[PDB]
Amino acid sequence: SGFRKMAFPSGKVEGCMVQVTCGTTTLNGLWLDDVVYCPRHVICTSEDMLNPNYEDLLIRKSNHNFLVQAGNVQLRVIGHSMQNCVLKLKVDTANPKTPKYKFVRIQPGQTFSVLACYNGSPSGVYQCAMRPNFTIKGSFLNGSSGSVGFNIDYDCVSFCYMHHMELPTGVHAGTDLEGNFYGPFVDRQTAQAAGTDTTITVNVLAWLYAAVINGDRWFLNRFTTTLNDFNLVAMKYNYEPLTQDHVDILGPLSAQTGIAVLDMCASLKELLQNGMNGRTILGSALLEDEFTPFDVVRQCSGVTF
Amino acid sequence: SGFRKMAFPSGKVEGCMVQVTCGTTTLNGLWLDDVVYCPRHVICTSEDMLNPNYEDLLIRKSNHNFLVQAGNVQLRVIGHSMQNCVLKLKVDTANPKTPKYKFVRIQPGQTFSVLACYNGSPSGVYQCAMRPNFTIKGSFLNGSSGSVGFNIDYDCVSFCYMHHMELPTGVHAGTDLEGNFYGPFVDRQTAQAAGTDTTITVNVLAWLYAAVINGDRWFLNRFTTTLNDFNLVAMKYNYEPLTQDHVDILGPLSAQTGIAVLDMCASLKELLQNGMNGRTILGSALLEDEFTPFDVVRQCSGVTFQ
Repeated sequence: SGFRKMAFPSGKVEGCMVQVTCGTTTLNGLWLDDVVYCPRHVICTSEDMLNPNYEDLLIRKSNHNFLVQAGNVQLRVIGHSMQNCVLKLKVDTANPKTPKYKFVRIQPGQTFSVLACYNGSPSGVYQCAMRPNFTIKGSFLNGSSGSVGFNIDYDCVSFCYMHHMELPTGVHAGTDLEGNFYGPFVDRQTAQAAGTDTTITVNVLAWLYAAVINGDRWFLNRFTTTLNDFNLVAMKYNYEPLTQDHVDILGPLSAQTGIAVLDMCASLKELLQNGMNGRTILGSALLEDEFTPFDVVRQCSGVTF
Repeated sequence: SGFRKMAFPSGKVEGCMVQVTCGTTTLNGLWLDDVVYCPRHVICTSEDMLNPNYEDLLIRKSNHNFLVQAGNVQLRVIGHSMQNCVLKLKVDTANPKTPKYKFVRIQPGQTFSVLACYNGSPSGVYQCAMRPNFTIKGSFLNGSSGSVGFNIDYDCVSFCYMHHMELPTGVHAGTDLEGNFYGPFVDRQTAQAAGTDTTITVNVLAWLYAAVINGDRWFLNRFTTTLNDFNLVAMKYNYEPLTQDHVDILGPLSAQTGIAVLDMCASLKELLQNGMNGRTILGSALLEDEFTPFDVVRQCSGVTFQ
């Protein structure tokens, strides 16, 4: 019993984190076999970040310009190649602790654990979500760019994110490990801003299902909605559309509790209209939206890796 | 910027986790060097549990009665002793991933990371506080006993909690890694019940400070209070007494932000009396009490000018 914001076991990712210096600029890198990925903005300095020519700055740079450290040990860079917004430094040594991995691009509303690093040194792990506006509300200080977010999908670490920059609102943008940014953001100091954030409806419903599983029934009601009308109400509370796809990934939880998804949408309809009125669900006074359906299943079945 | 419930990385602990089976009971062990620590209730059938005598049950066991597994690989048990409520199984191999480590008993209010495991494999990691009534509000299912809490100081893992059992209220009870229970709890099947739970007052303040550090100020005020007039209002809202030991650890956060502890205590007093009034602090509608001052410094602190 109980329900917590649970992070993935960060073990198999801690072995992959390294330091990458270039000038006086230090950030973090991900070491997988004989390649070290990091933000291409390690090459820039403070002037260049105002308006960078990455293709002309990587020219005036050679292998010896990149210092790469793995604990006490040093690593020898035997090539480079900037793909999109991420650097891939070929190095002479394969990481012994390289796990079975893949590179994924996640859709908004999908969650992942973030391993916050400084100086190639993991400091903490937390569970995050890709906001609808393609940011994440992370916890990052100066020098954490290159820290990575990930899932464990069965036996295989799925790298989904690499931190680049902090936007002015306090939120955070980055790339997949192919270097292609999430959202409209770009690696340069300009007047970028995040959109307005909205709530990830399908995750809220997942969490209401968790609450039912763990014994909370008060928010349930005989009322009934259609998919269309729910979205009309929800939309005025900054809730993301619930699609027919969404209604399917909720079908497992629908059948474990015998509550149709549309009946749960009616429960959520009334919580939006009437509020919560100083009541808690699963130790919470707000509607949590950072647990996916699969996150619920995992915590409630005791899924291991 | 930002502020999350941040767990310590769990790798150093992942490499220690093993599966311990005895009879029909399977649970988790901790493989440090050539010893496996696990809860001693693994040797009980549920008929003994009703009123067991543990040194009597342990002297009936053979080494071969313990199935210990690390991955596919069975470990050979060569000895078995008790220390309070934990079994030390001597195995024949030393754990090659054994981190630098140490066993520490924590106090109520302090926090730690928990690696929830089943069958010696980890399910995930989360931060917890030792509640003042010596329970924890974990997420633990059947098979989770043997899971451990831990803090990490540099390279060094300070194991502080081992999970044993779930109480009727759905909170969790366990021991330090020397076998002594946190709280008045016993590993036999009796009526047991958690004492009254209260809010860790020092921790809330640490979190109001973390809020001010992240640019929330809406809940501050010019009002100031005596420590005693606070506790008078606080106690009636189910809060722990605040005391100089607490004030003197907030000191750095009170200094980094410029807000005298006694002023932060007048902010909280007003939050208690008037409620939050449809507002949020660090994305929360409740006052959070599972962040210690140290978890705040850990997470959102930098260079200070002298």
